[PDB]
Amino acid sequence: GLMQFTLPVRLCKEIELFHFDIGPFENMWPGIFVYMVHRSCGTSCFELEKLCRFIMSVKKNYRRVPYHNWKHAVTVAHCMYAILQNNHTLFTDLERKGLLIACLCHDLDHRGFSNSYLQKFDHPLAALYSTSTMEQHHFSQTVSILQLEGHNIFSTLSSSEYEQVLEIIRKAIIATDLALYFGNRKQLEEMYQTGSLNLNNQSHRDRVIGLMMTACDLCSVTKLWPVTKLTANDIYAEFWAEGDEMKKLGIQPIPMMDRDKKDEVPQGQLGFYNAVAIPCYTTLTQILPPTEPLLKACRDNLSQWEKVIRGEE
Ligand SMILES: CN(C)CCn1nc(-c2ccccn2)cc1NC(=O)c1nc(C2CC2)ccc1Nc1cncnc1
Ligand SMILES: [Mg+2]
Ligand SMILES: [Zn+2]
Repeated sequence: GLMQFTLPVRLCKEIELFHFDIGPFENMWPGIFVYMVHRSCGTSCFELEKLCRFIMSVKKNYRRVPYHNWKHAVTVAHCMYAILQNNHTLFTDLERKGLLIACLCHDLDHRGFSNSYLQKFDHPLAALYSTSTMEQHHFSQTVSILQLEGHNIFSTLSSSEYEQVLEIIRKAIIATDLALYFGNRKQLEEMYQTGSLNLNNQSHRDRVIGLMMTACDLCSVTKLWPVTKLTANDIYAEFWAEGDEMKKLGIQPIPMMDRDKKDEVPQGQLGFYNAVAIPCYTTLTQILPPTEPLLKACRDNLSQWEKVIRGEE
C-alpha cells in the first residue's frame, strides 16, 4: 500500500511523454508497467502480489518474435498510459484499470504471422475464429491467465464491475485488428463532423476506445526517428518471414512481405502513414485534443521517410 515504484529521474520525466522509449533493459519493463498502473489508476487498483504474478505470466506467454513481443506489449501499454494521463477526467475508474491491462495483453502468444497467413496455412485457430483470428486468441489467453490461481487482479471488483472490465478488455483487444480500424475511424469521422459524437453513448465510447487501441498499437510510428526506423526493421523481419512461409505454401506474397522487394519499403511506409497512421492520429486528436503530440511525431516520421526516398538519407 505505502510501497511506491519510483524510476530514475530521466525515466520519471520522459515516461510522461508520448514519444518515450521503454529502453533495452527487459528487467525494468514490469516495474515501468506497475509505475504506470500506480500513477494512472492508484496504489490501490490491484493487489501488488497479484499484479506482479499476472505481469510475469503475461510476459511468459509472449514469444521471442522480432516485433510482436513483450517489449511491444509494454510499449503499447505506455502509449495508453500517456493518452489516459493527458485526458484525466474523460475516463472512468474501470476504463483506466481495463485499458492498461488490455494493452499489456493485446498480442498474447502472437506467432509473428498475420490473420491472412493463419487462414491460408489453415491453422486450427482460423477454424475456431473465422475473423479477428489472433485477436480472439489474445483475449482468450488473457482470460486463461486471469483464471490461473493467485492471478485474478480484478477479484476485489463487484460481479458487475468484473463483467464490465472483461467486456472493456475484449472490445479493446478485438479493436487491435487493423481490418476493423478503417470502418471504425470513418464512423468516428462522420460522428465528430456531423456533431453526433457523444461520450455518454456507450457504443460511442467503445468506438473511441477502439481508436485509442489502434493509436497505441501503431505508436512505434510516433517515436523519435531513430526508434521508429529501428522498430521498422523488426516489423519487416516478421513480414519477410511471413512472405517466406507464403512462398513455401506456393503463394507469391504481397510486396510488403517479399524480402526480394526491400527497395519498395520507403514507398510502402508512405502508403502506410498516409492510408493508416496519419488518419488514425488525426481523428484521435480531433476527439482527444491533448493526443496531438502523436499526430505531430507521426508527421515528423512521414517527413523522414519522404527524405529517405529523395536520397537525403
Ligand atoms: C498495416 N499493414 C498491415 C499494411 C500497410 N503497410 N504497407 C507496407 C508496405 C507495402 C509495400 C511495400 C512495403 N511495405 C507496410 C505496411 N505496414 C507497416 O509498415 C506496419 N504495419 C503494422 C501493422 C500491425 C501490422 C504496424 C507497424 C508498421 N510499420 C512500422 C513502422 N515503424 C515502426 N513500427 C512499425
Ligand atoms: Mg495484434
Ligand atoms: Zn500489437
